[PDB]
Amino acid sequence: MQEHYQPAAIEPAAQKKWDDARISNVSEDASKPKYYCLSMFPYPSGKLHMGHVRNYTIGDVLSRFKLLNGFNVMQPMGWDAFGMPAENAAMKNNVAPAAWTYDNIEYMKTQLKSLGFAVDWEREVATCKPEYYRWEQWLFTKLFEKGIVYRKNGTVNWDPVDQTVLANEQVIDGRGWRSGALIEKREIPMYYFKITDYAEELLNDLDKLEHWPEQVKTMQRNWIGKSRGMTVRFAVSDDSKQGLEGDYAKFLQVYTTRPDTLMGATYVAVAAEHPLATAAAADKPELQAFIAECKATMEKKGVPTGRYVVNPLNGDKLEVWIANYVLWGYGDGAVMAVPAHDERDFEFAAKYNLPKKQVIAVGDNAFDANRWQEWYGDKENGVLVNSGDLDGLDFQTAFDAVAAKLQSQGAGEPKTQYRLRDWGISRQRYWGCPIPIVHCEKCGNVPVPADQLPVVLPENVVPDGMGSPLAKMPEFYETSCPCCGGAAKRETDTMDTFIESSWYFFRYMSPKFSDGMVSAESAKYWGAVDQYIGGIEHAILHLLYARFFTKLMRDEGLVNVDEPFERLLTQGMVVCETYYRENDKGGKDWINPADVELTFDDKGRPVSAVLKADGLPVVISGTEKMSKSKNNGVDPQELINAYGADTARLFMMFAAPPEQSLEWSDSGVEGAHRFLRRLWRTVYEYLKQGGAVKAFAGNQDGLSKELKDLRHKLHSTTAKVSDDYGRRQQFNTAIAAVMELLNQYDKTDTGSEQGRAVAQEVLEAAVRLLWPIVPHICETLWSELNGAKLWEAGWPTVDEAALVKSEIEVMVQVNGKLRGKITVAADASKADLEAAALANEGAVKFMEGKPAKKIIVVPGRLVNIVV
Ligand SMILES: Nc1ncnc2c1ncn2[C@@H]1O[C@H](COP(=O)(O)OP(=O)(O)OP(=O)(O)O)[C@@H](O)[C@H]1O
Ligand SMILES: CC(C)C[C@H](N)CO
Ligand SMILES: [Mg+2]
Ligand SMILES: [Mg+2]
Ligand SMILES: [Zn+2]
Repeated sequence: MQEHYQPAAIEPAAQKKWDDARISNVSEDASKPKYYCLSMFPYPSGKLHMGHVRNYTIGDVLSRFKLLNGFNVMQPMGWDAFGMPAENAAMKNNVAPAAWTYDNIEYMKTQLKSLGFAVDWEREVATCKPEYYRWEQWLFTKLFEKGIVYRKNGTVNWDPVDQTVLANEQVIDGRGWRSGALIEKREIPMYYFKITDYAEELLNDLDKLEHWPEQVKTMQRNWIGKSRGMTVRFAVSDDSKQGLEGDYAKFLQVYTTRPDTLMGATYVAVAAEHPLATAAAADKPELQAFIAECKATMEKKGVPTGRYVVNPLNGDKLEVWIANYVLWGYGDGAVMAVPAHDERDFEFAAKYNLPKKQVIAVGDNAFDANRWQEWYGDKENGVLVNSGDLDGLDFQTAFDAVAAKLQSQGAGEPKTQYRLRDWGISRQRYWGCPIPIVHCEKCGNVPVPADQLPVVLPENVVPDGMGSPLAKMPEFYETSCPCCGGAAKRETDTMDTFIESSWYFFRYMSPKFSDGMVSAESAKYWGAVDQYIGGIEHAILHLLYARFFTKLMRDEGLVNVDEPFERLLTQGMVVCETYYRENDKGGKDWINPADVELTFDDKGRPVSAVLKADGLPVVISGTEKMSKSKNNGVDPQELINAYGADTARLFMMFAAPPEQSLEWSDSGVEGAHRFLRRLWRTVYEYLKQGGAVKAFAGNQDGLSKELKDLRHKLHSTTAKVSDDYGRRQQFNTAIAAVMELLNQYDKTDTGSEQGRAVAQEVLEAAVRLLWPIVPHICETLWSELNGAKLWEAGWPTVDEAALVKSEIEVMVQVNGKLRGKITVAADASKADLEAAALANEGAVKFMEGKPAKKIIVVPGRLVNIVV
């Protein structure tokens, strides 16, 4: 063994030994329980940075832990290679998208291999390859023919800077997820996935996810936004049928989410386009004035109609009103009004002097007609009043009673709605999966036959920056219709990158399977992802899509699971300084801190910052998430070349609990390296003074107290590291525990024959406990300590015999008559026995109150309080 810790020697040798052994290349092996641990794969949008090191070291710790415990561990890596992140990076570096993406992939792969992650590289997947994206084109055609995928014109989200439509989930704070530019509305046709068909299932299955952070589930519940409401029909009065447009002559249909207040409806409002407004204007020019004027912030306008509808629950005749807030296209284009318990209704009926009937009571609070209070709208603690046989019911009981009422009369029925909208996936972008549709002017939009898939995206295209490039390539889009054989045009829009991100975890199970998305036998074997690791930014963007896709694929018979990810760890962000300049196109040019010289004030505040290459200023933007797209990352390859990969991994797990934000610091890097030197030095000086021996094991009677205490600390540590990896998933406290063990070891004289045997046991355990975190140095130290393979020695076990404290039971006497019994320490002095003997209730009671006249102490045998 060399004295000095030289990572450039040992890290390549250790990786080659692991590679030759093929311990990460796994099969569908029924003789070992499976463990599928997966980190969210990266966009090829730049170089990986230390934030990725944190993300992928967490996965590697968990994978290597499970490997040492006998699991068949699959930890795959691949490349989220299609769509905006890779294509925008290509254009910003003046590179064609294909050539940029495959070169960036090769660099990212080198970075990850340098870090020694136990990755099955034979399952590597690149989503921009036809052997991958042909299968999402297949699913698309399958879903398109069932109507689960459809094309429709509509009002869509338009990004003027990325020059593409975007899905609702890609609109962040009204800005595009990659551009940060303000989104505009446009009428553009799009292909949609009918995710609202699965809205109930996506919502309710959240209850199954017991090992997901509650925050992710809360945000998906709010994004789905399920509303339980009631359709309610008010029959049109006999006096008000002038204009019989079918059922618009019989009744007026509304929707409401407060049917518990239906007894409180004092009028009804209707849209200017609704037939009620049409009939009540045939002889009303001041009605068509409102109709033309109208045809959440605008203050409400309204006009009475003179037509009347009937409350089905009590028979009250309510006047219909033309309203500015009712929009045809949202449901039946008509609403009811309960001014006493809805703020929007209270203000309208205050402006137009319309009655307000109190119908909900909330405990001690008194009602005030001309003065709204927030308790008027409590949907939790209220109780119904003035409501016939509904009196006394709370919201949830009254909801069901109203439904029973309305249904017996045929005048209503419950109806669910959701804020969730269907998923718009087509993009006016080149670098993405082609949409397998052909437009024939006779047959319509026809899917491409399965036998003709994939539609191969041409790869030698350089986007000019002016709209969809495929729209400009008739060598691509001119074709013949697959049903009639005549002239036709391919769809030139492509699929958003979140199509590929929505099923890659299944493709990893059989990445070379050429007859489907995923082979049946591997899908049955791997089941779901046991452990998933990625940032909280994916809570709605991707994690919702992935669950939807899983359910789509299950219903098509491709997989047999309801959810893709059983456990989810959302690691905290590595954050660091950020800088940029505004460019001529109004967009920021981000600049790496390594290229910035700063100027400070007397207190230490950075006041100025300049680019070192041109001496000209840059903007100090503040600490921020380490981001490829913000050019603020610290490249792991830089740390590896200076300090070793182990130092890089160790710093990221030690600096903070995994969910806590981690500020970058050079001091932390140095502290991690000194610990690795200490571990190297500790093993080196153990072996320099006698060489390895057989590790202590078995019964420890006859060991000195000092060596017993150390074995107690050793097996306590094993117990704690085990709990930290397997139950708590807290890696910093695992490292801290091992440091404490090494601290006690440094203070224990292990020079003796039994001493060296306990030293070997301590060091054999420590390097295994740390192997998931810093596997390179631990593989090298273990092979200097022990001739066997490390991954075959397995996870260290807890010797429970080493945990029993070393005690002793002394008998106490009074007058000589045995009067009690106490336990004390084995190393206890004569006085502590004397103090403990008097603390015995027995001796206290037998001695009465007399002071002791003497106390005879038999060494480790008896105490005689002569009272
Ligand atoms: N600063 C960071 N700290 C921890 N994890 C991070 C950090 N940045 C990214 N990740 C994680 O790395 C994984 C890969 O993400 P991604 O490829 O988007 O990297 P990125 O740095 O965010 O790039 P981009 O800026 O282009 O979005 C994700 O799971 C993401 O949460
Ligand atoms: C699973 C994927 C959506 C992850 C992205 N490539 C990184 O944010
Ligand atoms: Mg369960
Ligand atoms: Mg990102
Ligand atoms: Zn045709």
